[PDB]
This record gives sequence, C-alpha cells and structure tokens, in this order.
Amino acid sequence: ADLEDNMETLNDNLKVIEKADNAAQVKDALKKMRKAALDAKKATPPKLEDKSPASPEMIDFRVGFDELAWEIHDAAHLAEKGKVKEAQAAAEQLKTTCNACHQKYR
Amino acid sequence: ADLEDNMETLNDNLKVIEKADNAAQVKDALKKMRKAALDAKKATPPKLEDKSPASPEMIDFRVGFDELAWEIHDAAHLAEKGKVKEAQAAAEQLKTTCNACHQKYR
Amino acid sequence: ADLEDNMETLNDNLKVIEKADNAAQVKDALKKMRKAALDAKKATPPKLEDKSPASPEMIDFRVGFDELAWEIHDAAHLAEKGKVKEAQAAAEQLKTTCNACHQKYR
Ligand code: HEC
Ligand code: HEC
Ligand code: HEC
Ligand SMILES: [Ca+2]
Ligand SMILES: [Ca+2]
Ligand SMILES: [Ca+2]
Ligand SMILES: [Ca+2]
Ligand SMILES: [Ca+2]
Ligand SMILES: [Ca+2]
Ligand SMILES: [Ca+2]
Ligand SMILES: [Ca+2]
Ligand SMILES: [Ca+2]
Ligand SMILES: [Cl-]
Ligand SMILES: [Cl-]
Ligand SMILES: [Cl-]
Ligand SMILES: [Cl-]
Ligand SMILES: [Cl-]
Ligand SMILES: [Mn+2]
Repeated sequence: ADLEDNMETLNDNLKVIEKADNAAQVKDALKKMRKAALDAKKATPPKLEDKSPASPEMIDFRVGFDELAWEIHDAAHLAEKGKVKEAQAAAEQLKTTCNACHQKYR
Repeated sequence: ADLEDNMETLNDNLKVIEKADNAAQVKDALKKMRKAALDAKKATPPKLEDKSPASPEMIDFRVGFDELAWEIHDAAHLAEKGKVKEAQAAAEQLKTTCNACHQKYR
Repeated sequence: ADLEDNMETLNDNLKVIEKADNAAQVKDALKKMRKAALDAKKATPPKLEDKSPASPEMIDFRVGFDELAWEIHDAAHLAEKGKVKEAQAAAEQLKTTCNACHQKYR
C-alpha cells in the first residue's frame, strides 16, 4: 500500500485500541499497525523525493519505522500478558514517535 | 553466508518445524530462520544487481526480510507459550511471505 | 544521539545488567540498549565515511544493529519470564555481536 494508506491504518488502529474491550482486539490492531509500519518503510515521503535514496534523512526516516515497530511490539507484550489497560496506555504513548517523525519529514 | 545458503537454511528449518515434536525443536528452528533472514538482508539478489543499492526495489527487498523476521517472531511467541501446533501452523503460513518476495525478485 | 554516545549507552547498560538485582533492572537496561542500537543504525561510522551510503559495508553495518536489537530482545524475553540469571548470561553473550562489528568497522 502507499504511504498515506499506511498512515491511515496507523491512525485508525490507534483509535481501535483506545476503544477496545479485550486483549484480542488490542493485539489484532497492534499487528495491523506493525504491518503498516513495515510497509511504510518502503516509501519515499514527498518531502524527501529530492534527496539521495540512502541519504541520512532517508535512513533516519526508514529507521523511524523500526523504532515504531519495536515500540508497537512492547505494547503487544503487555497485551498478551493480559495487561490490557497498560497496553492501551502504551499504544497512546506511540504518538510521541508518530509526532517526532512528522515534525521532521511530514 | 551468501543469499542461497540463507535461503536453504530458511527452507530446511521450515521442514524441521513441520516434523518437530516439542516446543524446543520449533523454537530452535525459528531462531535459525530469523538469523538467516537477517543475514540474507545484506545481499544483492541477482535480479537486482543492475539497480542502484538503495533503489525502491532493493529497499523493498531488504524490508521483506524485516517482515519475515517479525512474522517468524510471531511464531516464536506461539511456541514460547507452548502452543506448538499453532506455532507449526504459523510457520507454514510464512510461505506466503516467501512466495511474495520470490515472485518479485527471484 | 551520535554514534559514540550510543556505544557508551550500550556499554554502560551491559555493566548495569551484570550487576542488576532483579528482572526490572535487567528489563529497563535492555530497553535502553535496544533504543541505542536502533539510533546508532542511523549513523555513518568514521571508517565508512568514504563509502557509498548504501554500499554493502553500510548495509552490513546497519543490519548489524537489527541483529543486535533482536538478540537484545531474546534476553528481554528471558527476563520477562523471570529467568534473571539466564537473561544476564545472554546479555554477556551480546559481546560476540559487539566484537564482530568492531573488528570490521571500528
Ligand atoms: C525476499 C524478501 C525473500 C524472502 C522473504 C524469501 N526469499 Fe527465498 N529467495 C529470494 C531470492 C532473491 C532468491 C534468489 C537467490 C539466488 O541467488 O538465486 C531466493 C531463493 C530461494 C531458494 C532457492 C535457493 C537455491 O537453492 O539456490 C529457496 C529454497 C528459498 N529462496 C526459500 C525461501 C523460503 C522457504 C522463504 C520463507 C521462509 C524465503 N525463501 C524467503 C528472496 C526471498
Ligand atoms: C556495528 C554493527 C556495531 C555493533 C553491533 C556494535 N558496535 Fe560499538 N562501535 C561500532 C563503531 C563503528 C564504533 C566506532 C565509533 C566511533 O565514532 O569511533 C563503535 C564504538 C564503540 C565503543 C567506544 C565508543 C567511544 O567511547 O568513543 C564502545 C564502548 C562500543 N562501541 C561498545 C559496544 C558494545 C558494548 C556493543 C554491543 C552490546 C557494540 N558496541 C555494538 C560499531 C558497532
Ligand atoms: C516517519 C518515520 C513516520 C512515522 C514513525 C509515522 N509517520 Fe505518519 N507520516 C509520515 C509522513 C512522511 C507522512 C506524509 C505522508 C504524505 O504522503 O503526505 C505521514 C502522514 C501521516 C498521516 C496523514 C496521512 C493522510 O491522511 O494523508 C497520518 C494520519 C499519520 N501520518 C499518522 C501517523 C501515526 C498515527 C503514526 C504512529 C503512531 C505515524 N503517522 C508514524 C511519517 C511518519
Ligand atoms: Ca506497499
Ligand atoms: Ca492525503
Ligand atoms: Ca469499547
Ligand atoms: Ca552473509
Ligand atoms: Ca516428528
Ligand atoms: Ca511472552
Ligand atoms: Ca541520533
Ligand atoms: Ca570515546
Ligand atoms: Ca571519542
Ligand atoms: Cl507486535
Ligand atoms: Cl538502505
Ligand atoms: Cl533497514
Ligand atoms: Cl524470533
Ligand atoms: Cl527488547
Ligand atoms: Mn517478543
């Protein structure tokens, strides 16, 4: 999928997690975020189309999705230990990672 | 190890997992797959030797191993909860990720 | 942070883990290592400054941090099951991955 669709998947599943009522809903949404995050990592964002494909900005951009994916996995660890409300709080904390990339490249 | 060796390791351990009799055999084989997947990520496949090293195809290629490593990890989570049959089924499902890359770059 | 700050973080938290007294201290230190590992992945090490940004050495370098992050996570799994001493042993074993990269690019 393209970058925008992957971002909407990220945003949609954050709101699913917030409203989720059991561990299985959280874990399924988190899996969809991780998939979207890895798929977004294949893209060139519009503000970096003029840079080299392995410029430090494109590397930083791509590693940003590794960091997002690992943080998502931390939340997944909380959810499958049954710590649903802790997992939902960790999901909401992902926004600091969303924001950090946006302020640089969005 | 070179790309072909890593691919044989991936294929060999898929069959070890299929025939495994306990969680420890599944976990050990999945670990060897993840290692092989990350090692394969360092290579240039023959069909992409003419593209630039960070072309969209080489990025798609490299991220394909991230996707495979995470999917392997999902199976390891099943095997660590002692859900051996589920872990074996998830390992069989990895083939859709194997295939998807092959049809583009093999 | 820059590359050498991330390396000091990696080295400091290895010593924290060696001296840790409970799972929480191991888990917290491992997570600082993973973060530092992914951040170091964004850098160009002095010995590769003259190489192409996606040369096979820079790819090998960056994948070295994926391998390090996954090995850290393996130790994190041990510590999350309360196997504190096994987690500490695995953290010591990380040094073979530290060394392997240093001998090539440090
Ligand atoms: C891309 C992201 C890939 C993923 C994921 C997997 N494979 Fe693969 N494979 C890929 C390429 C580009 C090649 C060509 C290698 C060459 O130099 O010819 C291959 C090759 C194989 C082979 C045959 C290797 C040989 O005998 O010479 C096998 C058996 C194989 N791949 C298996 C395999 C499996 C089981 C995977 C998932 C678990 C898998 N591959 C992932 C690219 C990619
Ligand atoms: C590559 C894939 C590496 C891995 C994995 C690890 N390190 Fe590293 N390290 C690497 C380089 C290229 C450098 C040179 C940095 C420079 O700017 O000169 C380093 C450096 C260090 C240092 C010294 C840093 C300093 O004090 O200036 C230390 C203490 C260090 N590295 C430790 C370390 C540990 C403990 C690792 C594993 C847990 C590790 N490194 C991994 C490249 C790579
Ligand atoms: C970089 C490493 C990013 C991370 C991590 C996240 N996002 Fe992002 N996002 C990024 C870019 C470069 C763009 C611009 C895309 C474009 O083509 O214009 C975006 C965009 C979005 C959007 C808007 C998409 C749209 O509706 O057109 C949303 C809603 C969005 N991003 C949300 C989002 C969330 C919730 C993230 C993590 C929790 C996140 N993004 C991570 C770059 C990066
Ligand atoms: Ca896509
Ligand atoms: Ca839009
Ligand atoms: Ca609800
Ligand atoms: Ca190799
Ligand atoms: Ca058997
Ligand atoms: Ca677990
Ligand atoms: Ca940094
Ligand atoms: Ca120093
Ligand atoms: Ca110094
Ligand atoms: Cl996850
Ligand atoms: Cl790259
Ligand atoms: Cl990468
Ligand atoms: Cl794994
Ligand atoms: Cl971890
Ligand atoms: Mn895990």
